[PDB]
Formats: sequence, structure tokens, C-alpha cells
Amino acid sequence: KVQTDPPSVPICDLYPNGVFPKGQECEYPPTQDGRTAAWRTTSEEKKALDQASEEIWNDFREAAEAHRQVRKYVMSWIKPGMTMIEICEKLEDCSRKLIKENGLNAGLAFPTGCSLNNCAAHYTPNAGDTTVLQYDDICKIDFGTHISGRIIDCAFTVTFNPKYDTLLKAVKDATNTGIKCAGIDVRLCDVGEAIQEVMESYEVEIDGKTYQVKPIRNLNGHSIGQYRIHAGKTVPIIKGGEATRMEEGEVYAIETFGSTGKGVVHDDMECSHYMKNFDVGHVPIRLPRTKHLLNVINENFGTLAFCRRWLDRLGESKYLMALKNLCDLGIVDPYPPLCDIKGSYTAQFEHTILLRPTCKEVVSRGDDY
Ligand SMILES: CCc1ccc(NS(=O)(=O)c2ccc(F)cc2)c(C(=O)O)c1C
Ligand SMILES: [Mn+2]
Ligand SMILES: [Mn+2]
Repeated sequence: KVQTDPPSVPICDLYPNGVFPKGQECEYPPTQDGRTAAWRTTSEEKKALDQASEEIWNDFREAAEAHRQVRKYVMSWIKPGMTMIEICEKLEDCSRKLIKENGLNAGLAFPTGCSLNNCAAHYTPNAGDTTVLQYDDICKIDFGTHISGRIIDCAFTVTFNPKYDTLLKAVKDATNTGIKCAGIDVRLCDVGEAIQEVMESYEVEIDGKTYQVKPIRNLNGHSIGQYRIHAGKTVPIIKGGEATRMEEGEVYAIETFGSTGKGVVHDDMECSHYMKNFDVGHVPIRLPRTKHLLNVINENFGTLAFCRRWLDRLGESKYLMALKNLCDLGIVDPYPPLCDIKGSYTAQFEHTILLRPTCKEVVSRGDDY
């Protein structure tokens, strides 16, 4: 009925009523004519529309509470000296128990990202990686939980040297600025500019050098779909703006990345992230190993991202060639680590928000961030 010191009680059994805690509920940002959004807070039409998709919002909440309790636990023990593998496996072991992993009904939405320093995202260790977290490392812990495909994409940055404090704040503030600015009928490009003005209004000093924080321009937030980490709409972070507005009922992952490098990422290091193309249909495979591996992917991950380690834990061996095949066949897409120029530092803060009819909910919000 109460969580245990080292979290072990599933969020499930903590809220027996089946109703999970809501995130930070915000009133939608006004528009031109000071168009207030307090009319939706209790409109009759909207309230019916909201309570209409209540079971969904409730699932996002179960996952969010899982994310909150897991990360609270990670910040209490993540320390330099631990290998990236020890960290990810310890984090993922907790994440599996609190979300009560159940096939594709409940589990980890994507691999535990823990990109270091100049690398901003999509780095998680593969078997054999001997990398050890250092006192001067700036590590982005980015992991996700999901219930019935309702994905909670949320992340924070970890450091131990106070010299990055102002860099993390610059980015944490940039993220909240995009969260506050986001809303139904809000144009993506606008959320982007907002995020940039703030991000760039910060200047930091790290090891004698001064820098004006730069948003990683080729990185960004994005909309979320059931069992689909990236639904289709992207959230800028800079000045351009695709050509779109956020819509009622949508779900977005508002994330920003700040850097001292060139503010641009590129594929680097060995790949560990892979995900089945949400669009590709059923492809008959006769090649044994490739056929088997794909079956494992469909059974265990569906359209959710996974990593080599997760193939390992399932007892799969000698699967790289077969994984390459799936990749060359375009059935699976590789998602290599995205890093900025060597020597640069990058920070990241991310939250999942629900654009509900009556309000904007920052479901993954917590005491920490
Ligand atoms: C590796 C699976 C994956 C695919 C697409 C996106 N979304 S994205 O393409 O908008 C993206 C890519 C890199 C990044 F750093 C942020 C967002 C993400 C993600 O939300 O990070 C993941 C984990
Ligand atoms: Mn993320
Ligand atoms: Mn994301």
C-alpha cells in the first residue's frame, strides 16, 4: 500500500482504485485578442470530450507516476565510478517492476538513454561497453514507460560538478518555456522561437571559457502516438516551423537540448538503438536468422524502440547480421547516438504533455522537475 525504500511495489498496486494521479494542469496560453482559455476549463462540450478519453489520460498517468518514482530513485544512487551498464540495468530493473511489465501492455517505451558530454541523445551501452561515469560528465538520463502504448517520454540531466549548473538551468528553463508556450492552435514554429530566445539569453562559464547556450538546431520535440514514439509533428527548438499547429487531443514530448559546441548533432559511436518502422507492412522472410529475429522484435517490441542489450537479455545471440538485414530491408531503422563537436557539452530536459480539451496537462511533471 506504500512504496518501499528501494522501489519494488508496482504503481499499479499503489492506486488500487485504478485512478492515477494527474500531472500539472495548466490553462491554455491566450492568443492575439487575449483569447483566454478559461472557457475550456469547464465548458460543457470539452468536459464531455475530456472525460471521454479518461481511460487514456489515466494510462499516461500510470506511466508518468512510474517515471517519477523511478528517476527519483536513480538520482539517489547515480554516481561516478559506476559503469554505464550498471546504471542502465539498475534503472531498468526498477522501471520494469513499478510499471509491472506485461508484454506489450506495460513496459519500457524505449531504451535508457544516458548520453555523455558532447553526445546529446540516443546512447545506451551495448554489451562490453566499459565506459565509466566520471565526476566531470554531463549525463542525460532519458528513459520512458508506457501502459497500453501510452508513452511517457521524459528526461533530465545529471552532473556532479557545479560548473554546469547554469548550463542545466538554461536548458531546464528553455524546456519549461516551450511547455508553457505549447497549446491547442499554437504554431510549432512559435514554440521554437520562444525556446530559443530563452535558451540563448543564458551565458555560461565552464573551465575559463564563456559560451552563450545554443539550442541543438537539428534536434527537437515531437508529437506522440500509441506505440509510436514520434507521431509525425516535430517541435522546432529554433526559428523555422514546418507548417503546423498543435491540435486538441494530441500528445507532445517537449524537450530542449543546450550545447556549447556547434549546436548541431551527428551520428557517432556504435549504434545501440533500433526501432521497427511504424509504416512498413508485413514482410515474408525465409532467411532463418533474420526471420527469427524479426519475430522476436514483433513479439517483444512491436513498434517500440529497443536496444542490443534487450536482445541479449532475451537469450538472443549472433544476431547482428540478421539485425543488419532487417535494417537494409528497411523493416527496422537504426538510431545511432547524436553527438555535437568533440569537447562540447550538452544538456537536456523533457516532459510529455497532454493537450486535453479542458486543459494542458504536464503529466510527467514532478517535484524534481
Ligand atoms: C530511438 C527511438 C526514437 C525515435 C524517434 C524519436 N524522436 S525524434 O526523432 O523526434 C528525436 C530524435 C533525437 C533526439 F535527441 C530527440 C528527438 C526518439 C526520441 O523521442 O528521442 C526516440 C527515442
Ligand atoms: Mn526522450
Ligand atoms: Mn523525445
